[PDB]
Amino acid sequence: VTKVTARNNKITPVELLNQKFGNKINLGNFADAVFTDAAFKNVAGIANLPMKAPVMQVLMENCIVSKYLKQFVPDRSVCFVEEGQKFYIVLEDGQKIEVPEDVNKALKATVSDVKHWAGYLTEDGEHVIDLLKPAPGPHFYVNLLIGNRLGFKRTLQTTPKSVVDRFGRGSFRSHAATQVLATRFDMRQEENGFPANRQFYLYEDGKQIFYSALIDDNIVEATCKHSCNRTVIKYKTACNLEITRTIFLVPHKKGFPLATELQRIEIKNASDKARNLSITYTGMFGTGAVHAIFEDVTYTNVIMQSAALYNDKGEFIGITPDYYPEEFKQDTRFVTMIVRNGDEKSFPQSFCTDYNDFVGTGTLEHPAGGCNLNNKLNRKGPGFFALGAPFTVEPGKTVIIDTFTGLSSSKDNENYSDAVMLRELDNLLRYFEKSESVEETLNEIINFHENYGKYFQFNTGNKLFDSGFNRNLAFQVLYQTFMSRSFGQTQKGYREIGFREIQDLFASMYYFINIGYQDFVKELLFEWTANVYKMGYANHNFYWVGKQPGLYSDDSLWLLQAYYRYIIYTKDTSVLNEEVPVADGNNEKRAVRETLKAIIQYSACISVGDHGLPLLDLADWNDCLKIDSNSIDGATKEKLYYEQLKKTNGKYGDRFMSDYSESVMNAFLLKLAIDHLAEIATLDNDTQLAQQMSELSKEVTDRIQKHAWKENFFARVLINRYKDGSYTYLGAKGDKLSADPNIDGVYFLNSFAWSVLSDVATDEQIAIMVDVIKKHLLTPYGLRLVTPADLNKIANDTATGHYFFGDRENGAVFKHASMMAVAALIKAAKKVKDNELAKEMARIAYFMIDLVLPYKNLENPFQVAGNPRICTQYINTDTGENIGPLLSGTATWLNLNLISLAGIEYTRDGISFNPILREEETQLNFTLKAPKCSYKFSITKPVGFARMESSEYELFVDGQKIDNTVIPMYTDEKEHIVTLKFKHH
Amino acid sequence: VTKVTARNNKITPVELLNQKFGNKINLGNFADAVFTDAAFKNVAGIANLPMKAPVMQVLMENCIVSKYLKQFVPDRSVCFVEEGQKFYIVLEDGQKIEVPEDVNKALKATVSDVKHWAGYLTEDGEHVIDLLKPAPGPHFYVNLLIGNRLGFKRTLQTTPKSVVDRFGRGSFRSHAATQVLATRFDMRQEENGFPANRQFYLYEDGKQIFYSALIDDNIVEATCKHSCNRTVIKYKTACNLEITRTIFLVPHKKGFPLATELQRIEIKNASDKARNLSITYTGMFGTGAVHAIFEDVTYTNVIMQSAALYNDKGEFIGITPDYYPEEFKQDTRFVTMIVRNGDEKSFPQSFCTDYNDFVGTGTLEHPAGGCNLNNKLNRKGPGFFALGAPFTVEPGKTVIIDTFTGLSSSKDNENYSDAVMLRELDNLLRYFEKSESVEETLNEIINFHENYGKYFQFNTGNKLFDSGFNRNLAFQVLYQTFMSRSFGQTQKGYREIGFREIQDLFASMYYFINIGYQDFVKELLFEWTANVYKMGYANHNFYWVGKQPGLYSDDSLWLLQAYYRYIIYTKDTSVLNEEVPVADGNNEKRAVRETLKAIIQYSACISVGDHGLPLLDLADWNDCLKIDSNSIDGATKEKLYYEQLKKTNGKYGDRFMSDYSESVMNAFLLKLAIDHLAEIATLDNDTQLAQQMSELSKEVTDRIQKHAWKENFFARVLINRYKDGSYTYLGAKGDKLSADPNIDGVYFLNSFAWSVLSDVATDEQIAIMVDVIKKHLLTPYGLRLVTPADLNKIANDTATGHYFFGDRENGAVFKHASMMAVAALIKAAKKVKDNELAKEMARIAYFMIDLVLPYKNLENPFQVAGNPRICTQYINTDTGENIGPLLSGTATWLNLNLISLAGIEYTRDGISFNPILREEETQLNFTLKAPKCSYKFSITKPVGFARMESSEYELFVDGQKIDNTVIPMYTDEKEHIVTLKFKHHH
Ligand SMILES: [Cl-]
Ligand SMILES: [Cl-]
Ligand SMILES: [Cl-]
Ligand SMILES: [Cl-]
Repeated sequence: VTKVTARNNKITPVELLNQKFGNKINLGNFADAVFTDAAFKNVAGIANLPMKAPVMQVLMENCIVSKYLKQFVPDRSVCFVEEGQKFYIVLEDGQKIEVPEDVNKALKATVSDVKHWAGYLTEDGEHVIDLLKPAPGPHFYVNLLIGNRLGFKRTLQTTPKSVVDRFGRGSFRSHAATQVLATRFDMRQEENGFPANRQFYLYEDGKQIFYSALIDDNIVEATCKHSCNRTVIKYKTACNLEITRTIFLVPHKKGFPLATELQRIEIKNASDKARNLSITYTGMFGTGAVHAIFEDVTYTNVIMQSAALYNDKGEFIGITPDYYPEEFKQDTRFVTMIVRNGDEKSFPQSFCTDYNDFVGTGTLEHPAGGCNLNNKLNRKGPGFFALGAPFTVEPGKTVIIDTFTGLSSSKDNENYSDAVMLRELDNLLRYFEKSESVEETLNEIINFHENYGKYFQFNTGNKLFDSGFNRNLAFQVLYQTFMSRSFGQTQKGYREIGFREIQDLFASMYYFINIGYQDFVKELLFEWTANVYKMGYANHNFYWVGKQPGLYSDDSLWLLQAYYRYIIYTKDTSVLNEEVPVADGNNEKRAVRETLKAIIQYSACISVGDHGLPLLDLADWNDCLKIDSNSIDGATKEKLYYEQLKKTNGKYGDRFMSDYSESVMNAFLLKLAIDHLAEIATLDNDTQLAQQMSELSKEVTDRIQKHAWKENFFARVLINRYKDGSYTYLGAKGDKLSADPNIDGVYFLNSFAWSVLSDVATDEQIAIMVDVIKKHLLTPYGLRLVTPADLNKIANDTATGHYFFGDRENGAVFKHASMMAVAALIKAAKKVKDNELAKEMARIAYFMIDLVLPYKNLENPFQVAGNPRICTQYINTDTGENIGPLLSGTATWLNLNLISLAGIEYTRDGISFNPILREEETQLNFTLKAPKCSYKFSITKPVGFARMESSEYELFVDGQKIDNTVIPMYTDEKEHIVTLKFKHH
Repeated sequence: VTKVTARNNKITPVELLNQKFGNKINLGNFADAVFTDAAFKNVAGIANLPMKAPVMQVLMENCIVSKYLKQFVPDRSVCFVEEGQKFYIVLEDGQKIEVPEDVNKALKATVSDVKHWAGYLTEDGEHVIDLLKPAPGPHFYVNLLIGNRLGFKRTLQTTPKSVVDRFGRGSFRSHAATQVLATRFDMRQEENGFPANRQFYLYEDGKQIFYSALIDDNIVEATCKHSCNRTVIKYKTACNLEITRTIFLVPHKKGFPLATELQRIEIKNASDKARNLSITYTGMFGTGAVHAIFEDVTYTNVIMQSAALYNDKGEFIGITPDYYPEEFKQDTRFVTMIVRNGDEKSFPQSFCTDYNDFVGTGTLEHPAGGCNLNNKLNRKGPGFFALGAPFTVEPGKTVIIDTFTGLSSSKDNENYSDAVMLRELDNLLRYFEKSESVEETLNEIINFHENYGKYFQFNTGNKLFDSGFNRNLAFQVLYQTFMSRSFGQTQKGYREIGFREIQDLFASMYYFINIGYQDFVKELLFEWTANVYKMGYANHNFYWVGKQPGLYSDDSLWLLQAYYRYIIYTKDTSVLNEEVPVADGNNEKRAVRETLKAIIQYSACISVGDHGLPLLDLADWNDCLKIDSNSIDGATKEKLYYEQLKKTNGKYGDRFMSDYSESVMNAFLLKLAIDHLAEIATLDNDTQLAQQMSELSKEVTDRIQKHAWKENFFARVLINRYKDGSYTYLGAKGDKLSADPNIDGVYFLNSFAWSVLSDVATDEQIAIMVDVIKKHLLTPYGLRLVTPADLNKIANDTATGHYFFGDRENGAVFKHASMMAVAALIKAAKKVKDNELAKEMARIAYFMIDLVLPYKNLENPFQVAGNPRICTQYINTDTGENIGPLLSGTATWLNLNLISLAGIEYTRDGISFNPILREEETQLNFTLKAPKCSYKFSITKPVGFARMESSEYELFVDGQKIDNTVIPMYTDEKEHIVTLKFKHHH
């Protein structure tokens, strides 16, 4: 027997359709096709579609069309062609046959609005999704909801988060990986949570008429609306019922439970007769013993039971899971329902807590015992629940059903017990007693996010771009500030906060400072600073406490960038005097200034190699550069360094002798950190530190230029353990480590990116590196991280590849690294003397940006997939598809790059204004917010590339012409108009 | 707000029904009820049921009955009563109302055959299950299938196993935890595998008419039949189609894939017109990156793609998942289908490797794109597959569809690659080319399992008991021998073979030796012996290599029992001269005799405490006895012992000085091991070793009697770290560690069990311990492992418990320990001088056995649950429910106890015959096999307790009266008749 893989099947159905029917009928620009048999010999297809879409998949789903096609498809190839609003089927012999009337109607209905099969974005950037259409990808129809713990304790560690799909499916978490609603770990990326979560059934006379997660013949229209931090789903039934589901997380208030999700269900009777209905709201609680799910499911079942909840009047209101083991009694979950007939209030009348009893002989979509619940409290788990309530809807009236699903934790209370949960639940239910309270809370959420996004507002003509930046990107930046990489559609494991993830704060910081939350930014800075050891290295991860001390060599250097941004923007140098605990513990404290100095010393004097550059250690920002198999962490290095000092009679600050490899990216980060510290010291009137840092910066730049530049590129790694000279560096021409015979040497994008960002590379080096990037690192789908490399030569135990070509490490386009490179290109284009080179870099930067903007994913959704409102991780260079997860560094650097392209850069003297517009653009207007003032920026130019470095321009501030391009930060609480006009040449 | 837990809700619906209707109508012996509202104030129920069953749930599932009940509930309580073949509804005010005709008909239909709602057992012990009825428990409707790797390499590590439920759902594994069909790790115990596994749809004219996992209005009848190593499911449709699915694992043959599961689907047209139908067979391949499922699902999806398979003629035959990473490339999976119209052969015409496309806008039960597959090969995972084929069934004819789902592995081939899988698949498909080949293979499986269980055959009048022992228990013992505790309905993680699990071989050994596989038993013995270190300790776990050296103090001592059983039965002492590798590695080998001597020395001279008994170390057979928080494993103790010997100028064999605790269970195991080694040496003509072992046994018995007996019981552990005397022992009266104020001291069942089994306890001590057991350790649901204990005075970090009362460690009845105690009781009842004491112990033993026999679970299925063909782990002492998993030590010791109660015991001189029958029994007939002969045993007695120790009896062998009760092992290939008649008293 023989085997044929998916990738080895060269001929696609569309190619075969083009071959068979290309020269006989007009196939248009896009068409769809499907093989009619397992031999891949004949195809059935449809021609002239507005865009690529799985039209044949939907057509085969139709009984009439399938029946009609069955008389040709098995043996003959057919194609559908529309002429004069009339459909014909074309065979391989040229026969054109008019299809019957019913087939014609079915085809006309199907091909209608094909361009909207993936939904569309409103003027506010909200995604409107049809529930009956195929999904471009597992992440396309996903929305992320977050809580609000601002003004409370451990904001990062206690903010609730949730993921909601087009049908309301997903999971809900409270802190770390604590599950309120069960998460599903299965084979499919689409299944994030237990299927029963957030779903409900409506019964009329004991017979099911509605299920919230099934679109049947009784539903005439069903749509979902994904917006910022809330989801709305609307159904219309053939029996004239209007159903509206609104799902959102409750912002925290004093006395509330730690996590609470609210779903409001509005049932409106659009008929002229009163209807007596019943609602059954189902769900599944998440288990406390997550590990046991994979080890002992019986253990998870037998350690918990169900309990009923009653109010002060003795009426059943909800269910909770009760755990025996003490470790699982520190969190208490709850679900409650309330029914409002305008002003009358009623509570659920029945409940079920057994999945087997609920489903019975039916299925989850058609449960056999879904209407009449047995009211039996299960003695075991899992925490499945269903609450049933009857009600009556008068003609033209509406009934509301509010469901609160939440969790109380000991992480926010002392002497925690179930009594605490009961008290917090009582407070929550008292707060949401009136019907209008829910609407007020929703409006509060909406207004909070609208106001948060007002730090920077684009006002161009492109409504989609304006909405995507002003609302969607700002919300994603806030989300990645609170969570880092912990939760998502396919991010379901337990993850701690990585030290370098402070990169997120690079952007969100500004927003937070402009809604009066500067103290929150300071607290985040101090929390990160608390994870730096006395020597200078930092913990790699931390949620409640740090771990993995000094495992990676780059972690500590991002803190300098964060502090520089904060201090430059706010001018608040007092943070340097704050006493923060050191990661070593023992109740020792150190000033922030000393911690920054220690970081610089560790990365510049102690942990350095033979060439004076920082050591690679286990790895750096790039986790695949595991060159040294005998690497050591921070603590081992510290003890060995002290032993060396004692033995050699050295002094603290001397180099730690070894033959380990050196990282050039770390060298660039160190140079940038030293420059930032020099600027901070200058702002702090510390002249001695400023001049010392300036001299150290010059020394480090000289070392990098002398040892890292290799006549074609900046090397990525310097190798020191091969005395014979077989291998000495990696990441430039002549390194002898290229796995591609057509490429002489390996090239890393980060090399060029952070050589430009650190301000080490010169103009000639920038030009050479840009040429190399265009030659090798630039692909039709963007800038790839690195060219193929054969690391087995220098690291024998490097293992082999894990991914097909184009996926992740096998030549994919990582959007985070590409965005960093785009930042470097933007920075270079502002100051490079050569105008042609600047124009080329600007073109490359805009080309790369166009591949990352989420909204543009809706241009060809069924080819690029991704998500039209949330940034994804990487692009598959084999197919061009955008692949999750939804949380990554793409959003932060995209926001920074878009703001910098507008010309905004914060320096010691104010805003350094230097916009770089698109060639086709002729106008750019935006509004900027600042503590104590605001700006209205307008830029005008003719068609073509224009920049302040090599173009004639006029700049006015408040109507007064000015010469210097640095606009001061005003403090008069007024709005200042800035106008730039590029003269036509 | 306030909360009420399930256990705090004291009043049950049935109690309230009795209160409200008890004195007004006859409720019979059993009834069912449900609360009508969340306040638990009113009930609706039905009276006079044959047995407890969830009748009200089924009634609520009925639209007519629910509509009728809505007119009274939830405001008023109602009860259904059947008088004069007509149904009435009774209210709390005495009103009796005759229900309408439709309601009466529905109630009559539902109340019928309530006594068979959980199925029934055939005369062959096969479970017949109705697919429309509720499940007593998550394990009740489960069947386990195993392969056959006998005569091949690494039988334990390479035998395939599978679990099949009443609907055919489950998973399928090849070796270790390698998944052929996807396993599901979710919140529910019922979901063992992916829902689509082993399922198919039938379409007619493009419209779905049948789904194998859904019972709808088109299904008239649907039943499943669980038998030994095969499952059969039958459906009848309203359109006159008869569907039958037969699922079983293929026994291995040369050139076959390592794992292969075969499902045969027969479609018979019972109408008078030809039907043009289409079949779509679906499934999900298991992923190679199991950890990535919880870590990174995207990684799991992106590292694999789909590939199509074609035969020599170029015709599509199936799908396979193709992996890029090298680690997930040593195993290659496949699924293939073939359609037979009697003699004409055809292959699937379409396929769909994509769950989203298959389901479309519908569901898995009603897929939207299930009829017309898109024939698209997915570039990503997961390995979902559907194969579609059309066919035509003529009137009165049958169409067969054979599906082979399997896996080839590098564990059985050198230079493995995907080409090896193609070659093995070609061999398999060539073998199963004719239609009758599948039937021949099924008959071969059936005959093999029928012949395997002929070592011991009961021939009593109770057909259920005879089938449960002769067929079901034998198969379970074989299954546990091949898979110790690795796979099951709820045993879904990765587990290795524990050393203790050698206990399984205690039973299955005999069967194997009587089926021609003595060499297999020897290979298993040597494989276990290879995990014993030179010092004497053993690895705790091992699948391909051992791990955790000497982590537990009892592991090495079971090997002596295994060797004793084997050598005594076969008299093959040559195994003692075999050279086996030592667990230390370095290519060092040792003779078996020396390994046994080293085990004895380690447990008797080196690893001992202040009292001279074996050290507890981290723990012993009981994993909850973590008394010492500074325990060390075998290697640490070995290096410390060597440095101590060097420092103190000692010699090898001296005690390892320490203040660690001692285990009395280990002491009993050591005494039994020493006695066994003495007997082996005597059989081997090694007089010096026999004398040395006899003296050592006497000395160890003296130590145990002097330091372990505490005037009321045998202590469980001895404490040596408290010099002030605050605590010195645990497991007897006055130990000061009892957590129950009404019980003075803690008592362990294993203490008595292994004091009797090791032959250390005396008659007076046995009587005292039996009294204590009756006082404290005997409950209405059996013998509990241990009375409540504190264990916090001596171990500060002991935790606070994880289970509600009656579950596992919080007072449950563990069937394995109870069976060991029953073995001790049986052994004592045969030899104690006091006849009343023997009668009491026999009564207790039979009472405990009646709670463990799987078939009796069908007497009150909806209250005890369990499984009517497979033994479970423990009984919940709060409710009496039997709880899984299905694999445990219960089956082995139940088999041993049943055989011993029949009077069979193998000694040096032959069979020691000493039956112990039930008091009510008057006849016991059975047949026994020996490697060179066979016996027919018949025992007759009057009503009442009778034993050879205290009753007058006549024993005839081959018609000749004999005096000595030891029947020799004949070697003349004849059948010998043994008759034992107990004389009527007086
Ligand atoms: Cl995600
Ligand atoms: Cl890199
Ligand atoms: Cl199991
Ligand atoms: Cl024990």
